[PDB]
Amino acid sequence: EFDITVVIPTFKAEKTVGQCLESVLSQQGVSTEIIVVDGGSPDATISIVQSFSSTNLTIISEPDRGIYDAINKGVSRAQGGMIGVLGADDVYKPNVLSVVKENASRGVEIVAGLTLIDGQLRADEQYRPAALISGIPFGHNAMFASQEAYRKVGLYDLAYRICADAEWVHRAIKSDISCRKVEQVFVEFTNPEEIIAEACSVIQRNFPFLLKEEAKYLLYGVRGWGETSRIEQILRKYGHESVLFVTALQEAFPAVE
Ligand SMILES: CCCCCCCCO[C@@H]1O[C@@H](C)[C@@H](O)[C@@H](O[C@H]2O[C@H](C)[C@H](O)[C@H](O[C@@H]3O[C@H](CO)[C@@H](O)[C@H](O)[C@H]3O)[C@@H]2OC(C)=O)[C@@H]1O
Ligand SMILES: Nc1nc2c(ncn2[C@@H]2O[C@H](COP(=O)(O)O)[C@@H](O)[C@H]2O)c(=O)[nH]1
Repeated sequence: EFDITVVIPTFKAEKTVGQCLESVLSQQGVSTEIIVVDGGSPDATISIVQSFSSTNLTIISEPDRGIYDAINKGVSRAQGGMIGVLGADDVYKPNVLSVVKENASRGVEIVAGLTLIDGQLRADEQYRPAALISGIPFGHNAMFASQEAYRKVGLYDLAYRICADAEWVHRAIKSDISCRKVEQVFVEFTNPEEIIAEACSVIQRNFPFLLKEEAKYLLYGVRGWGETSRIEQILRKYGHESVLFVTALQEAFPAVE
């Protein structure tokens, strides 16, 4: 089979899809499959992709219901041991795929790296229960997940048009999926009210006893956006509900007990 499958959802990505594909095809030391899931682009996207005429490239081009619908189609079609998702405006750095393969050959089901955004490292968090009161702990495009991880966790939830990837990683955490974080840049490259609303909803899916405002308080508090003096009240209010919730808060807020 293939060591790696890269799923690349595209729509009107003619400006950058070529650089994206070049960053994948240059990866040495792995057998790689590429699945481009195009949403019906009217521009030169499909032409550019097909200029990469190869058998390890599959092109799907049909209307879909958004980015995560396309991602789900690509993940379902992947035949690589480890599956990555790369956007058409993103690029993998040199040697990332061999690093992924190296770390996966030891049994780990998820390998994630760092993300460079506008010349800055994404402010990642640990893959652990504390992530469940926050967003996605690493950049989604820096994440590689095995076939077994996807089989166990499932596909992305189309109800979350923005933060389905966070919701997926939280399900991974709750399913005890093993993760290895690599301290190397793997990848370089919407209303804010909407992003926050989805992020709070995802957290409520972990802890459904939470009111929306309590999920927002925890998210802002872990992210360093808001105060944390109420954390002990939330813990006393809900600590009886779930040890996983207690673990998340005491990992995220070590000063509290
Ligand atoms: C109301 C005042 C409190 C402070 C507000 C936030 C400060 C500025 O933050 C920026 O705007 C908000 C809306 C977010 O867009 C921030 O992005 C981070 O927080 C998000 C919740 C999200 O976790 C995001 O990571 C990306 O998430 C998407 C969807 O899950 C994912 O596809 C990408 O791969 C992730 O990079 C950001 O998280 C971090 C640690 O950067 C934004 O910074
Ligand atoms: N297949 C598909 N891809 C999309 C859709 N919307 C955005 N994309 C692609 O998903 C990635 C995210 O880019 P964004 O538009 O979120 O900045 C890019 O590769 C973009 O071309 C869509 O509706 N369908």
